[PDB]
Amino acid sequence: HNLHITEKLEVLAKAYSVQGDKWRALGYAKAINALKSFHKPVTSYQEACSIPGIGKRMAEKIIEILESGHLRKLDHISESVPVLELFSNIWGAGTKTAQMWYQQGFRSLEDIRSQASLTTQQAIGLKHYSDFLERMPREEATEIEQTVQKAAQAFNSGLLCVACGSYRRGKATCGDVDVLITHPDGRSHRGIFSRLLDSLRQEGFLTDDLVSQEENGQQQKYLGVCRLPGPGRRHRRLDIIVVPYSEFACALLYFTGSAHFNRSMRALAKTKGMSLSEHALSTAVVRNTHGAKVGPGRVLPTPTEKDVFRLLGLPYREPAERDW
DNA sequence: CGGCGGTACTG
DNA sequence: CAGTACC
DNA sequence: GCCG
Ligand SMILES: [Mg+2]
Ligand code: NA
Ligand code: NA
Repeated sequence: HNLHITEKLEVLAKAYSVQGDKWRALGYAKAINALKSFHKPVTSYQEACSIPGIGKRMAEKIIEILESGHLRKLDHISESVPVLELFSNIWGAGTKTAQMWYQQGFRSLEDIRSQASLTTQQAIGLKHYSDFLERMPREEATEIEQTVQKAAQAFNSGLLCVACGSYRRGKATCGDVDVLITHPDGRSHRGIFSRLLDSLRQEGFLTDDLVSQEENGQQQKYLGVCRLPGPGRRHRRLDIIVVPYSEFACALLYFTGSAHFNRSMRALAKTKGMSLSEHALSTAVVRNTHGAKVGPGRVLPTPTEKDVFRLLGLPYREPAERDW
């Protein structure tokens, strides 16, 4: 339903997030995702508490709003939150850096540009501040995947390239492009990055690099910036991971998401004494009282996403049924 | 009381 | 290592 | 923040 109330909680959720109160912000995270997944809206301090994810304190405020239209917290929110959100929206900069800059008296991107000490990643983020905030129509996401897949098969017709993330989940727009590159023969994917990177660099397709350790042939991922030729083109974020065919499934699942999906999913295997990762699904995982993995385990074979759902006692769910 | 996902670069 | 990032 |  999307109640004007939850629309007032997200205002807080983001507040505690940017302020670095991850856990509390996480609490407001699921309580909102619940009120957003409600068939028809409620108006009782009880019926609400009933709803899974919504705790005592949560409903205590719901009343106030619905009931009133007022929310005490919203008015006592530090006049720092917006500036922290501004700063935190710079790629490479998080809550920690944001609070540091604010503490140093920084209040705008102007101030950041002239006086702030930036990392190479943040300098790039600031450079495309607006670009990194827009989404692209999926049609263009396709053109970018196609562009990488072309440069990939360009030297190995066996290379399998796919576009994951929100794309594979069937969204109209995309925040970036997440390309997965593997190889059925389980070996031909070895030490290829620089080949492709240098290829896409030839096409002038890549504009900037954020994360790319290529001096080490074991590089797993590439996060960078690209831009199609022609006018009206904007810079877009491009992520690329190359995994061996053996972990393809788990990689595909991971890269498809959503983020809340993998967390919730991995939390499930966690209970069943199992462990899931972009690499593989393990069973008989040894952990201590603090949930820390003390002993690895057996990597169950999983050549298809279905196998993962299956092994986790879960019914398969299409990429579109993962958008949560 | 205390976990809340599992992992890959950067400097 | 802490920070930040990918989903 | 919630929840075991
Ligand atoms: Mg994406
Ligand atoms: Na950021
Ligand atoms: Na991405």
